[PDB]
Amino acid sequence: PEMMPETANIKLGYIPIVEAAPLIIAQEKGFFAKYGMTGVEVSKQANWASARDNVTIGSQGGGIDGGQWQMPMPHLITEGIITNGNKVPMYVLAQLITQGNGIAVAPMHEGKGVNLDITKAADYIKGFNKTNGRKFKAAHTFPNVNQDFWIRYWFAAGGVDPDTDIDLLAVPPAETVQGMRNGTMDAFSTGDPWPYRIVTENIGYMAGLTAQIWPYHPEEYLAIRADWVDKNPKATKALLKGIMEAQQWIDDPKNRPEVVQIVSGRNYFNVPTTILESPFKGQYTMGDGQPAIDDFQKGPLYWKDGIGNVSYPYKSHDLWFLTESIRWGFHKNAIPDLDTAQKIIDKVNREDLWREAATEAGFTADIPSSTSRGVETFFDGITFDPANPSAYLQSLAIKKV
Ligand SMILES: [Ca+2]
Repeated sequence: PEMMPETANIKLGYIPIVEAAPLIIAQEKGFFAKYGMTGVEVSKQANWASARDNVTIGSQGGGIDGGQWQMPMPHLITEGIITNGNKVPMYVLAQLITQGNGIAVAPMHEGKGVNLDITKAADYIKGFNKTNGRKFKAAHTFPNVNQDFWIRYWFAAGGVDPDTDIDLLAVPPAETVQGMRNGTMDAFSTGDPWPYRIVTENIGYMAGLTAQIWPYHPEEYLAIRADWVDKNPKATKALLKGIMEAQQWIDDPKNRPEVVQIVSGRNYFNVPTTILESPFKGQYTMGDGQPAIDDFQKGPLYWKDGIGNVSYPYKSHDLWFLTESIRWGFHKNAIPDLDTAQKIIDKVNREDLWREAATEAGFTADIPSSTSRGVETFFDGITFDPANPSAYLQSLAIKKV
């Protein structure tokens, strides 16, 4: 009864991308059941807006109790910032993965220098309307979160202001890719399994992977409503242990063929396994005359990366997401300063539960010693010191503060 979950049921949402792997694998390989969570429903969300709506509603209303999220969605939902004032407190419990994301660009931009560092192509992009009849058009999957941040960082590092120099919009992924085929979309912030299809089907090329923009960067996370977690503490830790074991399992190369087979199944991603076999080996055809990537360390990682533990949710990473939100002037009234950002993080990030769950499960040797992963370094040399986010913001060339 000590480890017995208060309830064996929970509804967790996911989006059909590699970031969802730990949830799918924990369920399909019996890791959730091992700890008593035999009633986990891994529910596919139609899109990010729908996932947001479903967690706001909650399972009792026909929605979800938590799930996979781009950052800082849990924080924004907790503060009612993206729910029209409906504050639904949530807890960030674990990071699901790092990498497995990238930026794609249309073929018409090849030989223009639109690669990892777009500095030399800045003027080309900025004057696209006069030369090509329209503003450079790029898209993400939901505003103010991960993909938006990745493409914005990429543009801004090369001298392109994502708010004034281009048309950065939120567009469905299928509509976005179709746009690239039609010659109306110039680039988009995506992730696996999308890159493979884009390059193999000559829809475009890969300007760069997020693994190149910020090696081992924080990515998507598991977050559950605070009311559910507060009511079911034992069940919450059981879920964490199941996820941790699944992450460890996924990172063993020997299990990746099965991982790919399972997630690509009809009842999940529903896509040909061939489009994910390469990424899970760290293999990517970049195109545009650039060398292909062949490095396991540059593909998706779920348990351990080159810096620290992937799963442990470092508060310094929540801090970067809120600091970058401030950089772009997002939620000007709700998050007006870094102090407010830290207060939100202390209410949302529950790294303490991750530590507790890891300890009980026997993973003490993998627990990071600090809540900070230290100074972070981006591909353009900019560094983020969690101890001084103000200095990070001031070191950036393009920003709204
Ligand atoms: Ca992502």
